[PDB]
Amino acid sequence: SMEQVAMELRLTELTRLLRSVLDQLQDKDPARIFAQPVSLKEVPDYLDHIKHPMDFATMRKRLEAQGYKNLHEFEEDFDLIIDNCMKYNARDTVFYRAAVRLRDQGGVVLRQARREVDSIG
Ligand SMILES: CS(=O)(=O)NC[C@@H]1CC(=O)N(C2CCCC2)C1
Repeated sequence: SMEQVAMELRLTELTRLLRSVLDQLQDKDPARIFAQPVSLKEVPDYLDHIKHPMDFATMRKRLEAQGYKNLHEFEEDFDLIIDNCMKYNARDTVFYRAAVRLRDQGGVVLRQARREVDSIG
């Protein structure tokens, strides 16, 4: 139908916007701590602690499959990256501190993204 196609155009546009957001958020992780899944080979107990792992590469895979229907779904995954890290790692670690910095700097990006998704529709 024409309606289906119009919807898919919207989804494609959202994906375009979220691709820009994702690039901006990942730039706030210059250490690349969150670039890839936590290695279950190197951290074999990880899933005993963290029930829903997340990382930027996994987000990008879902993104390019147009798997984020709205900004809320995308933000949920971003929050998983940060929250998983701040639970597994103690406050005095480079990992926890990188997550705090990513959270703080990312808030600015996400605040304007929400306005853009709302504005453009
Ligand atoms: C690229 S990397 O920095 O080598 N690994 C990233 C993960 C993110 C995370 O929370 N990690 C903890 C460190 C203790 C075991 C799991 C390391």
